[PDB]
Amino acid sequence: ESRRESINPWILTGFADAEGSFLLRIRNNNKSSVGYSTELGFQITLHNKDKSILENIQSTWKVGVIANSGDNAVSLKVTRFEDLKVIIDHFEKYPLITQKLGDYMLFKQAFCVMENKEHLKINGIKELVRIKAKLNWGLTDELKKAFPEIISKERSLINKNIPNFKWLAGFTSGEGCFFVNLIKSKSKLGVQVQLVFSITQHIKDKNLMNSLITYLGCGYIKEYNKSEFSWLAFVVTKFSDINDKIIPVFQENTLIGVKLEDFEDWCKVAKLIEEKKHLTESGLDEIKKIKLNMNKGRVF
DNA sequence: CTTTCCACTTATTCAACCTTTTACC
DNA sequence: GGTAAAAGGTTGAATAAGTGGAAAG
Ligand SMILES: [Ca+2]
Ligand SMILES: [Ca+2]
Ligand SMILES: [Ca+2]
Repeated sequence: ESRRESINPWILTGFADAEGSFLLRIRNNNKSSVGYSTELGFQITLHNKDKSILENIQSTWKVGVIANSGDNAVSLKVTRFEDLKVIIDHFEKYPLITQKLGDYMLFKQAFCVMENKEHLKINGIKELVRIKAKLNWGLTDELKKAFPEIISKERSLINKNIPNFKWLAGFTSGEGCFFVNLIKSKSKLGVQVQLVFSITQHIKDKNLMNSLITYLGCGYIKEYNKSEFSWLAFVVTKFSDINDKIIPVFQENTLIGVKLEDFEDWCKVAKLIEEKKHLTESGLDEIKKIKLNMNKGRVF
């Protein structure tokens, strides 16, 4: 229902590569003729502060329902079957490029099973369980028990290229960070101001992440580990690269959500640095206050 | 019988954050 | 030497992904 301008379709695909998810529920249901009912869909869950992105996607595609996900988050879910055609037409024309493309392909296979009403019979349920085994986190314990002949095997790697800077604006709206690092320094003011751009992602998309270096013509990859988990970040710390390469990209290709406000505050700091005001008392004061009112410091 | 919606749950991949060290001139 | 750039990380929660129940014809 939003009357805000519609979201650009590539920005939407990039935001979905970041934050979207495909869903296939295969549920025990003793009122169904086959003993199972299904539900197929696409969904995005965000913090409450970004509910307006969900409204804007809802009004762009003209489909989906919005509901709370606990007290601090909100979802857009599309599962009405005819409305899934809008989702398929979109991602066929503006395709995903992360490993999530493999989940879209499994969703589309499932759509074809359900469109033929095959899932109302046991052959169709078996084909959906085969599809679901490869989808996201795979089969539940109960489905593994009911369908032991379905082996869980690893998926082929997706290797696609960034299509344009609109996709990148949508993806950065999901995964990006515009950070102002205030480094204790042996300098006259005692504080070094360093702007840091990052995009963060699991190691499954290392090839895509490395390609950001050539696509943007700057930056580097940092590797991370915590517990059983590994991920990467594309990082830019060189001020001329931030000012001449990163900032113009998102000035031209507008971010969505609260993160736009953080980007615009970050650009105020970059203008001060370009003017060397970050090495003055008044400039440092302004930058300290900007830090306190962006990202985690922003009130909601 | 099946679809659709709305309330609700949960593991970790994200974002955002820090300090210290080295590069550069 | 002093400023910029990179290195070397930590961690809490907004994401992704999933689950429970039932209204409706
Ligand atoms: Ca993501
Ligand atoms: Ca995000
Ligand atoms: Ca501001």
